[PDB]
Amino acid sequence: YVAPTNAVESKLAEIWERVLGVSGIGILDNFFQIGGHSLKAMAVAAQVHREYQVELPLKVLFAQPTIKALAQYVAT
Repeated sequence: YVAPTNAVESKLAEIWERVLGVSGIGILDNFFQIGGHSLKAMAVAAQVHREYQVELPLKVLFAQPTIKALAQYVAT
């Protein structure tokens, strides 16, 4: 992961490492690649709700639980 593909993933990238407690993370990763519970990725979806007023529910975080799929759920 030397860079995201859109600032949408740029934000979900920061949130991802913060709420998930990681440092870097890739793009189409998997919120359950090495964490615990789902309250974390959800926190990320909340990062999408504050950063944007986009509808990103938990079921959407489950249908597309990653940075590219999330930033894409928002970014597009």
